[PDB]
Amino acid sequence: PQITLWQRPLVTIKIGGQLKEALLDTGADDTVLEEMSLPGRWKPKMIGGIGGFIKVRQYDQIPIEICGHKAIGTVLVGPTPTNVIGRNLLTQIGCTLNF
Amino acid sequence: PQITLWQRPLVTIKIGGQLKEALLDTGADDTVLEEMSLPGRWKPKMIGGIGGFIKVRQYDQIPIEICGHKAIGTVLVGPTPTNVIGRNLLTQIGCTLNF
Ligand SMILES: C=CCNC(=O)[C@@H](NC(=O)[C@@](O)(CCCN(Cc1ccc(Br)cc1)NC(=O)[C@@H](NC(=O)OC)C(C)(C)C)Cc1ccccc1)C(C)(C)C
Ligand SMILES: [Cl-]
Ligand SMILES: [Cl-]
Ligand SMILES: [Cl-]
Repeated sequence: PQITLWQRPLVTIKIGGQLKEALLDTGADDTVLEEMSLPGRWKPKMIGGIGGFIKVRQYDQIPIEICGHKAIGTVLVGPTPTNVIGRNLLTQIGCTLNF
Repeated sequence: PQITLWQRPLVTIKIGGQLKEALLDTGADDTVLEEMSLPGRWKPKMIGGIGGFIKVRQYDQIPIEICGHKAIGTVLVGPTPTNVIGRNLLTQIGCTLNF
């Protein structure tokens, strides 16, 4: 699809069998989701946003569908203001910016 | 242009007679730049991201050129860790997400 930016680019994602709403965010290196349960072991990561730094849980190799497009990659879980899909997964689904 | 998301999508902007590098950020409602002088009225704003909020000055009706494309809009100025071009200006240069 082609998504214009007059509104927030919110899409439906599916992760762990559940649907959620997430923001397609070309300014984000990483994908960060609000608190949820994921399988397996996690590693620590400190990520920086416009307000400062937060600690998150890093899960690797997680299947996630984004607008119907299948991806499998690193998902960070922590106290983010919104679910954000970053470039690590935007590249998996073949996203570019065009103007 | 078509801009890949393998790397951060950084572009050159011209604003207030200055050249600066900024990140094209579909996740950002607003355009926010590191401290600089701009002419005209402003009012204070709090803006929130990962890690919480920062206080910025909001300037309206500011001319900007982004990757060669002229636009005008609101520019927020304050202690952002990095220069971000948000949707308010991305729309004006006809920037879309595509996959
Ligand atoms: C939600 C209300 C509106 N709120 C914004 O609309 C705000 N938008 C945002 O905060 C975001 O779009 C992110 C802006 C881009 N940011 C640049 C950045 C780069 C380095 C450092 Br150190 C600090 C900042 N990237 C990040 O934070 C990411 N870090 C990063 O990749 O490390 C390299 C991450 C933490 C999301 C992974 C995300 C966002 C979107 C919507 C809401 C909240 C957050 C606003 C426009 C007001 C700044
Ligand atoms: Cl990944
Ligand atoms: Cl504007
Ligand atoms: Cl349009």
